[PDB]
Amino acid sequence: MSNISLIVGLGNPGSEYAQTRHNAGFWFVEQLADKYGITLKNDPKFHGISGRGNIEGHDVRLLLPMTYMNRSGQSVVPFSKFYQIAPEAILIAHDELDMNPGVIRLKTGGGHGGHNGLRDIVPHIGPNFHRLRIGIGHPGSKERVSGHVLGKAPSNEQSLMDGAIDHALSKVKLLVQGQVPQAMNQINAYKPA
Repeated sequence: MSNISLIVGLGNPGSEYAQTRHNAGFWFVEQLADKYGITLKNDPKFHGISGRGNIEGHDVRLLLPMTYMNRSGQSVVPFSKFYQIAPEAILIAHDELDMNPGVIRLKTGGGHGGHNGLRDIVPHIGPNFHRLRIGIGHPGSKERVSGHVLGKAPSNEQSLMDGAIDHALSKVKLLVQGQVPQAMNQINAYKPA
């Protein structure tokens, strides 16, 4: 198994989106960046904010597309292509409507599952990258999906998601060191408090 060398977090730009569920992927990556002291800088060339540094003895790049969510591939695709990073060395963190807050899963391969950021990336790099699916809950009806993902979660749900994000954070070491099956067991085993 490939070491993970590029971690992407999906979301929308601007302070009006910063706290919305749709930016779960940004939360995980911003928090990872600061855990390891990796600086995220504007990288207009690749339509995003990005950084690079040592995480647990491996050199990792971190990317947040600034394209808006549905256009995320306009940053992820040229960036991974420019640094010749294979999909199998990519982890993409993203909000997951199909799992509750406090649930988190590592998945390798498969399609976008309706996620409009992943929809914009699978076509161009293929599906064989890893995903950190951060459960955000489903509001109970298709009509309310949009106001849900584009909405700020209440405190209780936010704690659960943060709890799940902290757990995955503690597993990145396995991920960057190539132990994906171990990481998968250990991330996927998470249940809150």
